[PDB]
Amino acid sequence: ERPTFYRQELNKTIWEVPERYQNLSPVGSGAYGSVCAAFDTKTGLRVAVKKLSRPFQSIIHAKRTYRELRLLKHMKHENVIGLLDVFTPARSLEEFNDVYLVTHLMGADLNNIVKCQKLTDDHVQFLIYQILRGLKYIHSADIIHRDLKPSNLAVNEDCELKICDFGLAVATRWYRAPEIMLNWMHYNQTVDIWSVGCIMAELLTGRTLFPGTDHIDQLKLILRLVGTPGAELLKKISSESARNYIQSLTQMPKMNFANVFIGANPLAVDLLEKMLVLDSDKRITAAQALAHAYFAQYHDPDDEPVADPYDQSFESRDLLIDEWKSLTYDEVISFVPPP
Ligand SMILES: CCCCCCCCO[C@@H]1O[C@H](CO)[C@@H](O)[C@H](O)[C@H]1O
Repeated sequence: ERPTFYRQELNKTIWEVPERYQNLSPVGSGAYGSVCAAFDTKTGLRVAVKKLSRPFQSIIHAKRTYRELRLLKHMKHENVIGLLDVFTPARSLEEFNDVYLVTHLMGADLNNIVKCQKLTDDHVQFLIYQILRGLKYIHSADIIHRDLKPSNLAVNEDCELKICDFGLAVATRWYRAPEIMLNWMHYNQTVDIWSVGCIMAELLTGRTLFPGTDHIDQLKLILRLVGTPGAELLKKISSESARNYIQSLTQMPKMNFANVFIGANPLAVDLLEKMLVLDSDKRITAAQALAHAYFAQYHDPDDEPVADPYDQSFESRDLLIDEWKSLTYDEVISFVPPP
């Protein structure tokens, strides 16, 4: 039943992994934990193996460990990072102290693609299509990503793409929706559509759309493009101080995006106009965007699947270290690899 493990001292720690994984080599350390590239001798795939850092050091670490494992076990979609394997060298709950995750090693991210390469329109369509397809799936599980940016988009050779998080793929601020920088505290899923808009603009032009030096500059750059809030939007702002400030602003009109994205496909410009709207209620959804004529060559309504509902009820629970550890052990033990 149980595999044979082998011991190895790497970044600065012991790696104990099943002997099916060969030729470990470090590719990234820090707040994620710690990650090695490896060859999965069973499947002939290159994989990434992540050893979680200090997984059960405190209540908060332990709950984070649980959260990450639960999320990754749920995602079963071609355009979202998934779990190939999860294991521990421990034989029982009493000795359970280390957790390793195994995912595909896609060989790069969209940062590396963006300015080593000037993208054709067909290839922009393909990249954004795959983002939106993965996002439809994530949103259907009632999950919001909140941090979509090029370094969270893994890409291989053929520019097949997966949405990532937890380090498994310069400034994050550049892709954030305005309402996050205003500390809104209720978010629509379409915060993620704003970020897609920013990413798409950049694939088209080869430049960051809103390269703010800080959150205030970032907002200034955004308003110059989309204009200052209209009355219809102002009706939905409950914060007195935010209304006051916005009202102090000298009004500016929406720019016509055709004048900004010069020479882009007219359909891409249209789609951009529908993503980069200040009012989150009026942004196109991932589902609706898939059907936009810009993606006519890739869209198939019968092959854009949705997710099973994801039980987030644990986020509201306050438990002990050993309880979060036990729940995590349960999830390791119940793991079933994909085909
Ligand atoms: C500088 C002005 C920035 C205004 C940002 C406007 C965000 C508008 O989007 C708002 O998002 C909220 C939360 O997702 C929703 O509850 C509101 O109904 C919606 O209007």
